[PDB]
Amino acid sequence: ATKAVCVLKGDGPVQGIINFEQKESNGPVKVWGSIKGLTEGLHGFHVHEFGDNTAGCTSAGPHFNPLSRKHGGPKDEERHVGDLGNVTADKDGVADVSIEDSVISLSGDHCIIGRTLVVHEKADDLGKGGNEESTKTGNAGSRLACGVIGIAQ
Amino acid sequence: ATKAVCVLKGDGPVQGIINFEQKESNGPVKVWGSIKGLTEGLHGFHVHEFGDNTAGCTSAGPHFNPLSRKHGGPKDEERHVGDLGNVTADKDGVADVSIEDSVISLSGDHCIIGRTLVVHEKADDLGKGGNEESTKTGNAGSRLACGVIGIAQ
Ligand SMILES: [Cu+2]
Ligand SMILES: [Cu+2]
Ligand code: NA
Ligand code: NA
Ligand SMILES: [Zn+2]
Ligand SMILES: [Zn+2]
Repeated sequence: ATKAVCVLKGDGPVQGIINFEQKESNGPVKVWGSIKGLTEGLHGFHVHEFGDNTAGCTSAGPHFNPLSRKHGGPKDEERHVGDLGNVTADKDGVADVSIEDSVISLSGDHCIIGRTLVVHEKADDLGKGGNEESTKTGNAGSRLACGVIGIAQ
Repeated sequence: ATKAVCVLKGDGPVQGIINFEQKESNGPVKVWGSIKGLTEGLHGFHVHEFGDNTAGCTSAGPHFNPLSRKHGGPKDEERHVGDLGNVTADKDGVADVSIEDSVISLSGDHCIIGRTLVVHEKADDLGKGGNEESTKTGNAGSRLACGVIGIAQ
């Protein structure tokens, strides 16, 4: 399989390690790991365009969107490539992440390697919020932690 | 063109921002930026195989070496793809990095996106140190700071 990894860090207590695996060319990508330091409940979770952390997570730019689509949820046909929905933190502030996605890839034009994974302050409304930002950012708010997605062994 | 960036961090603080630019896929990569917190003199400087910072810079693995060649300096034919030689810190501990390299790339199979840039404790002996480690690591010693190479705007 092709593999990737990301260490999430930010200005506050949110930190984690997320793994990626793609067993087959153009096959599903498994995304799994843990993030701690979160408020209980849903937090938006996306791949952003740039693997630039020079001024922290803001430097990563907008969601990764090579097809020029509107923001959506991962189950939607209308979504950005980087739209991975929400992760859910428990009462202790820990999110056990376990996602399978076939829109992201670890090779080719939808490759996420060298881009930034971000976990947000608020839940992502998946493009269903009824204001104009919903179909751009999902109203997920501030960026709590992020890291560049790297090739793994 | 075509751009990448890397934020180097380690204890000291040893820290820096390194930029990469490649005008065309058949052209060289310019590598430039600044690193502070270093001891005066030469420090080894390489791209390592994995963009994995899970346990700090050790997790990046060996030098990026897809052709399975011996370690060398950047001018040599027999070198690892990731072998960028040394950077030089002044009396204030600052290295102004300015490299052009024709063996690394920002696309294709020598692509360094998603890999780790590392600056070392010791100078790299460029494979001419006369012990067996010389033609593996250049005897550059510990890893002072590193970061994953990300796609830049
Ligand atoms: Cu996001
Ligand atoms: Cu090195
Ligand atoms: Na969802
Ligand atoms: Na040299
Ligand atoms: Zn989006
Ligand atoms: Zn080497």
